[PDB]
Amino acid sequence: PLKVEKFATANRGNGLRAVTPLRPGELLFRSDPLAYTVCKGSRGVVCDRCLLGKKLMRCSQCRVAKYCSAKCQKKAWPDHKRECKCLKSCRYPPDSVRLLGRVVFKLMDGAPSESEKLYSFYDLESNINKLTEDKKEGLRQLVMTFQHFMREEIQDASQLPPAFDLFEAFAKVICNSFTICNAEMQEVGVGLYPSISLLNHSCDPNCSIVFNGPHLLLRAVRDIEVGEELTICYLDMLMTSEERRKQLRDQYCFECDCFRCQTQDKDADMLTGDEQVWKEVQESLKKIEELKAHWKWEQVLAMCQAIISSNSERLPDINIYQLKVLDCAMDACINLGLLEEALFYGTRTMEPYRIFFPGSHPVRGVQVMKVGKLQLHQGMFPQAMKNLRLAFDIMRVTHGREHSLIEDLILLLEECDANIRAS
Ligand SMILES: NCc1ccc(S(=O)(=O)N2CCC(NC(=O)c3cc(C4CC4)on3)CC2)cc1
Ligand SMILES: C[S@@+](CC[C@H](N)C(=O)[O-])C[C@H]1O[C@@H](n2cnc3c(N)ncnc32)[C@H](O)[C@@H]1O
Ligand SMILES: [Mg+2]
Ligand SMILES: [Mg+2]
Ligand SMILES: [Zn+2]
Ligand SMILES: [Zn+2]
Ligand SMILES: [Zn+2]
Repeated sequence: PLKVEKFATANRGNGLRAVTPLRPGELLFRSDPLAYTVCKGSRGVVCDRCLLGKKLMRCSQCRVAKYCSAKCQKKAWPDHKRECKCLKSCRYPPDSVRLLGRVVFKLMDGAPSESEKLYSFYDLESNINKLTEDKKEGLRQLVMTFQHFMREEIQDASQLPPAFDLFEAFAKVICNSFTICNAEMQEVGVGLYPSISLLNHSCDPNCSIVFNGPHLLLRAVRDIEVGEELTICYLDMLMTSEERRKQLRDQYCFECDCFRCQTQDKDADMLTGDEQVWKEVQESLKKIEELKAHWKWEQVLAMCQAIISSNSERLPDINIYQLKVLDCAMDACINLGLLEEALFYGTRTMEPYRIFFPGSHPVRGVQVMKVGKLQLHQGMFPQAMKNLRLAFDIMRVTHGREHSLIEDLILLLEECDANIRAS
């Protein structure tokens, strides 16, 4: 019996609303993707199928798809078989083109997907009548890129779903793509989850999604009344209202009416410090984030240290650009085994994260868990326990028992508690 239902909103198209009262942490829907792929930077770093990092085995035919195990390579074959001949034949396509290829193959060759239970690819919003000419030109180039990439497998409309229009399909992709994140909150893939696509956006949402490999869990993060619309935040929380406005216009074709956008909620705190410094850090973050997307941790760390410990002027840790640098440095340190330095950066992020991730947000839950884990392994048992319990309080809501990371957290809590009891 579903706790959610599709409905027609007054001014935001279709949406999802609660059928029953919902409490924080309640699992509302779970879904595998209709189609998904690894993102360009994680290609060859994580398994194409399960999206875990490993030391990967490549598909011998295309040598593009890479896998953690024979199980994953073999299980991925039915959904990889047709794209394999295309990847071989061609130059690597934009993620959206690889994704749409997988959409087409799934719709043509696969049984009806549970991911389409509430809403299908065919139903998705295209926003075509809101696209500006520059966006239409970009979509036309994507169409032509798809036609080139897919030519070994799709030569005519007979090989697309009935009356499938590639321009419209890419228009849907742009406003319906989910960024799949691994357990550590590294972006690793992109997917379409058409039932989940019913959720409209809020900058202060009542639900949240989290990924466990390709699998998506939708949970309430506030109390929700019968009939109330369910929302998620499509965006990183570490964004000003101007940045949100740009992304919601450019990618989603809407103007956000939430209270936060009307009042520039938190913008001024997010932009504290000297503007010339944070403008330079924001510019450096383009390169830092590009390096991070490719798992280049040593280079990430070097760039971050040059900011965090700059000889030149510095930023407060609440400035969002400084905060993003701290977080990249922490993750680089964790992945590099520099656990004392990781804890220094991670600890600094804790109060800004408390402010910018109000309520229960999976990114804060994960960050607090990382900090608690670092403290636990440094023997700081009471401090680790407070953070691990805080992470559990958040992650019971945002992740829940169905997400494997919660089991890892429970292990840390038991280890930490055992230490405290032996002290
Ligand atoms: N610095 C890395 C980072 C990792 C994780 C997050 S997150 O967990 O907060 N989060 C991921 C999911 C994303 N949302 C989507 O991709 C998305 C797409 C849509 C609908 C289909 C348009 O709804 N959510 C919104 C940000 C933020 C930054
Ligand atoms: C993932 S879909 C959400 C479901 C969509 N309303 C539909 O009818 O299919 C994203 C699109 O929904 C609309 N949208 C989402 N959140 C909105 C909001 N807060 N205000 C207005 N439109 C919104 C925009 O058209 C956006 O591109
Ligand atoms: Mg429509
Ligand atoms: Mg419309
Ligand atoms: Zn795998
Ligand atoms: Zn292959
Ligand atoms: Zn808003």
